[PDB]
Amino acid sequence: TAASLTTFNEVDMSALIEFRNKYKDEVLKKTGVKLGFMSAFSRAVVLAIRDLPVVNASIEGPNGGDTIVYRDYVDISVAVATEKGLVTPVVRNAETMDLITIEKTIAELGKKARDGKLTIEDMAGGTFTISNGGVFGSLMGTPIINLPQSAVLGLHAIKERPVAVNGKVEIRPMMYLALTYDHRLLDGREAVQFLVKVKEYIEDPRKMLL
Amino acid sequence: EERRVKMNRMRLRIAERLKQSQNTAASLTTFNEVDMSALIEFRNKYKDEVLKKTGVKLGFMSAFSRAVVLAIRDLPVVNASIEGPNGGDTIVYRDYVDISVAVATEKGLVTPVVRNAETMDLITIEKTIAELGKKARDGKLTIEDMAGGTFTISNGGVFGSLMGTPIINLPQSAVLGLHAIKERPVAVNGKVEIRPMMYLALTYDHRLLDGREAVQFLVKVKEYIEDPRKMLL
Amino acid sequence: EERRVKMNRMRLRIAERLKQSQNTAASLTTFNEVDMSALIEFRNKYKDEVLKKTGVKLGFMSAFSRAVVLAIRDLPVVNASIEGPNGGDTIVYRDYVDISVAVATEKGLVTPVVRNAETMDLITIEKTIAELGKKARDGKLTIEDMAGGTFTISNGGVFGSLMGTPIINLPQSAVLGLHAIKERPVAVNGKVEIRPMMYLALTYDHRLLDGREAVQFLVKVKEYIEDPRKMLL
Amino acid sequence: EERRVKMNRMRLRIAERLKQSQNTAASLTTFNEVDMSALIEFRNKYKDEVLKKTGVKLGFMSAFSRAVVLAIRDLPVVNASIEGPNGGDTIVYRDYVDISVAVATEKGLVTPVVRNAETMDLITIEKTIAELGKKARDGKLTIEDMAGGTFTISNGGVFGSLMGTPIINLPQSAVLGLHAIKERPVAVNGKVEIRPMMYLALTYDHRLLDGREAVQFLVKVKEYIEDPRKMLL
Repeated sequence: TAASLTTFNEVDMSALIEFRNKYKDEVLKKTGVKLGFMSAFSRAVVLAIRDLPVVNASIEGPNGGDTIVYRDYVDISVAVATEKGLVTPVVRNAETMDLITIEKTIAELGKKARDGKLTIEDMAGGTFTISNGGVFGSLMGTPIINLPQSAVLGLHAIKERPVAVNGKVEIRPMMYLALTYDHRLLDGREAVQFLVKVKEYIEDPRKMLL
Repeated sequence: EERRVKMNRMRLRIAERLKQSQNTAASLTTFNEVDMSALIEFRNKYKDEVLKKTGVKLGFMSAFSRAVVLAIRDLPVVNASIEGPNGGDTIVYRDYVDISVAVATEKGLVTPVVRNAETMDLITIEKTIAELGKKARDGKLTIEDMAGGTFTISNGGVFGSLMGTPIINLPQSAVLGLHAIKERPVAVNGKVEIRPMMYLALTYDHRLLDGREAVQFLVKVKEYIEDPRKMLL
Repeated sequence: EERRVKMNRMRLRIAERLKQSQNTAASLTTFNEVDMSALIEFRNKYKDEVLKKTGVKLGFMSAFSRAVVLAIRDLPVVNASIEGPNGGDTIVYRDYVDISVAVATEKGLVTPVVRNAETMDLITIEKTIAELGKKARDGKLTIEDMAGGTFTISNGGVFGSLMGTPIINLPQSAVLGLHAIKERPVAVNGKVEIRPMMYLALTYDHRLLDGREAVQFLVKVKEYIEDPRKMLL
Repeated sequence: EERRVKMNRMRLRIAERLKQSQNTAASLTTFNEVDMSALIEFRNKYKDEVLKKTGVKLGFMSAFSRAVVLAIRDLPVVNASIEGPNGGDTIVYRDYVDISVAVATEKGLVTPVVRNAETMDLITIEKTIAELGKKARDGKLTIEDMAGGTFTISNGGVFGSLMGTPIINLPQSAVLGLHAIKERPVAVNGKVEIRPMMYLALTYDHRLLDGREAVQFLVKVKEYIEDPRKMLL
């Protein structure tokens, strides 16, 4: 019930690594949260949805008389491993919140997942989805949609590979990406600019600062 | 050899209020050095980007105002004010920041405050700065556009300044100073090379500030400016 | 958006006495640059040595206080004081020096003076500094431990300061400023290399100091600090 | 341990007039950096030349006074003065400049003004400086040699000063500061090398100056000093 199409891209990630380590120790001293990549990816996703609203759409019509939605609020769903398998508790409205509170709520969901208190309503809903396959040894892959959602991003275990940056070849820790469309909503155009904008935000967070 | 010239009302009033802003507030100034190259590259690249996208001129003042907002958010004594009538004071602590910026004009210096800027990013800061600038070039700035204000950022960088001691804007409590970034030798990462660094200033109100709060204020502003990634947190 | 908070008695009194310490004393500030590497090596080696021997933490403040004592000994106008009641003044010249040091605390800044320090070496200076520090951490400092004082050394170096304008501590006449030694390029012996130098400050009382006495005071302190062998004389 | 010593009339009067020169004038200080090697080579070569020719000692103060005269000529607000009796002010604009220089003596600091110096070159400036110096060494300077004066150049360079905040000489409006040129690393023409640069100061009267006029004043003085060929225009 959803035309799935996947697109990949390559993103250099060294700046994110140095940023994350230095201000991870800084923020652990200050507030006490573990800075990670998922907060940056979620924030870039939020911005790229803010500048293109068709990703948060949804075909809720009962197979006919559809009522395509456009929503300002984003309820990004993250994945945490558990004994049952994969658990996807959504964060609440995250269109207006920074990296620090994103990481705080991610840690909250993680601790609520490790010791099981996650009830049904913590999994219901959700407009976007970020699935981390990076903890494993993945390189690329085709994710699935989470109907009635419309897109799903994929994180793929950043690795050291040769690059053609600034006219020379050297090793940089780059990373692959994925985006499963719903081509009855996305047109390859909106999704490709979505993913490339996420990529350029990730390449340097200074762009995300705007 | 000397001509007899009177003055205008605004000159007398600014003289009186400037003298009042010095005998009722203990003024202390602190300086620091900040490397600024990262801000320059950021500003040029995403200045052309943002001019293409929205149509505003990215500049340093937006970054400085945002760093000031964050450093006030993590220390609330800078936005304080002794409003008590010389006695029975009622020191204020305010969440909203109404940073006042300075724009040159024919009358002299004009300081129209921006409204609540605690919750707004660089882009809208630059947008409202440009709005105030155009309202200053063609004069439509009424009285209420100058009234109020909790902080103040004064740009002496357009001129050829290097350092200097600013004044307070009573009933304010602190004033930052921008001082015309210049290329000077640096002792960075064990080597000496030319980097475009910049000086800073902060005029305290030592009956409110203690050198401690103001010095951490200024050093936090400095470290935010050195790399905006820190300001991103 | 703003809360109504009163104050405490000590805040009102410090505000009043700080304003009084500015409208009754002409304050002028001078800066200088001092290389500090020799002090660093001296301090680390004989800090471990003296911790083994007597059990005190060797630091820079002892060296600065001793240099201040010597430079006052060779110029007696710094320890002066205008004690006359606004008229019929009786300018003082005193052989004893009662240097006041600053220690941070929960109340804010605490300035307990050391007693007569004109005749005592670095080791006992550090010992009494540690004594005052422990008496400040666990509060036993009574009123008489803060009363009096002829000079004042304020450490803003623990923070991230670079320079700044200190205030006088009326009825005192001068205040030194320590400003967080940093690695900066130097033009020493015809070459440029990184050395950990440091800034300084001196708030005059220009109705007593003339810029001449204070400038030779500060330059003599600087040259004593550059190599303690000079202080040995 | 302390002796009872009274004062003299001139000490009381200088204290009173120095306090008056601070509570009736908003004082603000600005600094800048100026390379000075060209002045050094110029001064030595044509100092021996002019000692052979006319018999005067070429020095830096003549060049600084001439640059000050030119920069006042291109901006007339520095020679202003608020002579109004606390009200109904009559701000002055004067073509003639009566720069006051400072010479050390047994009494302390002596500031005899030179007469109209808007139309006179470096040679006669040095000649009148030497005349004032010899009249100061053997005391013949009467009262009228100290009265008046519109500007003031204070030399703290003979001492070991690096920077500092000068005072105004009310009813004057600005004071320059010379600060003992030193060898420091520079970021000139893309490379780092040792050049004998120098700091500067300018104490405003902010009820007359606006930071704008004073900053262009000081930067123009700086650029004139950097190469006297500009002063030749």
